[PDB]
Amino acid sequence: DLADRFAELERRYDARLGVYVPATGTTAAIEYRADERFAFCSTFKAPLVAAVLHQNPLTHLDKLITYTSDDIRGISPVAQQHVQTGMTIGQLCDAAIRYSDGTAANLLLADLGGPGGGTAAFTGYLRSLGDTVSRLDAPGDERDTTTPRAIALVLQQLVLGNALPPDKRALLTDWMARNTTGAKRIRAGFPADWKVIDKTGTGGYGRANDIAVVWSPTGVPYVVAVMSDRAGGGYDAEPREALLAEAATCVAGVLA
Repeated sequence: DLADRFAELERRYDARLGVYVPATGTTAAIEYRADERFAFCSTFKAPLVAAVLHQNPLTHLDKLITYTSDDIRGISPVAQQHVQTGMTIGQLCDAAIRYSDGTAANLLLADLGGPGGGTAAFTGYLRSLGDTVSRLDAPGDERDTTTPRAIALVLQQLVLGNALPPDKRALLTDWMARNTTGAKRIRAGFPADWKVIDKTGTGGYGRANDIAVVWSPTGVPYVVAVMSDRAGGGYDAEPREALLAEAATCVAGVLA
């Protein structure tokens, strides 16, 4: 009957929706198109930060990166302000997550190094976490795609599991906790007394994603990955944040 609710959302919003909530001691898994591929959009920036954290000592965060106008990618709300001054790796991580800053992500990819401007490094990092599905590359094409299951299991490991040592884990978690882009997505579907940390993605073809870790009022954590597109409507199909909020509401109803 929950499957029917998500299918109803697909009909109303004229969209493809993907959900995955890993099973825990207290709840069953929630899965809907959990093994179909969706575009990462900017959701890749959360594991990107994890990769950079994982492969470097903590002192690396203090490395100043200088860059030019030619390195600017997308809106870059933070990096647009620091062409003259540069930004530390830690500032870039912050901006990449909290503002989905595209220049920051570009530079963190470069910091990983390797072929494809760091995309091979990124993908290889995911492989190390047991994700054999996702890929980041240099509408239906498989480039730059993940699955709701794949990304949710990655996020679980990063935030709640032991993929990262405690100090690095806490940095990633805090940046996600202070995200500025996610108020109308998973956050909007969960009651106020639930804690939410998250990272968004948005694109053409009506693409809208949100990956989150939520905590019940009792302090019990769950991982929620919601992904959507409207590729049938072409490049100019509007992304629907409300779809993600309503999917999130269904999830919150199960977890309550």
